Amino acid sequence: SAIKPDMKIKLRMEGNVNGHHFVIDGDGTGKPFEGKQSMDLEVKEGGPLPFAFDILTTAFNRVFAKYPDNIQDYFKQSFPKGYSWERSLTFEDGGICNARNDITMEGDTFYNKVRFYGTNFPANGPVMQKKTLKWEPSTEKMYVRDGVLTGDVEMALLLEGNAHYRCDFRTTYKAKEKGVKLPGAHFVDHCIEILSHDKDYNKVKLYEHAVAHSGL
Repeated sequence: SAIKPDMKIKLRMEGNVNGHHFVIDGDGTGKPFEGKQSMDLEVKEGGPLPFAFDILTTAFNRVFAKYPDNIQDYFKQSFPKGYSWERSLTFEDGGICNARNDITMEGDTFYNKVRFYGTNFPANGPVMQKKTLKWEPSTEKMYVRDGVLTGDVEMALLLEGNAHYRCDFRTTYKAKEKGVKLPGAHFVDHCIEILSHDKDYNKVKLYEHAVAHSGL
């Protein structure tokens, strides 16, 4: 009821990957109940980025996920006050990232304050050499670990040369308001796509479709 069927999205990301500093702005719309969102991104500082845009893209809100009536929707119940998440990304060649987002809502707009820090990417690796093509579609497993709603996902970045480059996501999610009830364990299928880009990925349009389910 706080959440409307059509919502706007405003975003700023600040960050640092292998010592390279950057600022990216986002402006988007989505449909919370249909699990669908898209966003226009614009690098404001630090471009052209010297690393694969793709590592960033899952950091640019689990409110945009279609929940059936039989799974508690922790994210939609967190509003208007909102919620935050923190995520670790562990890549198979030793690259590591920590991201966080603090999400708030004013009227019909979600505001997102995002931080992204990456380190230990090898200079000869697919991320620093810009050899990535896309994330494969994924299934996040949602469960409770020590009172905290936790999502794990085994992700795969398709590289040039038909190889995959693997990484493990762990995200913890916390409602701002005390006493929003935790859900039971469940799944969310995701698909994320770059729809269009310019030469150095200074402008990117992004799309995500997500659906919650009980595994059947």
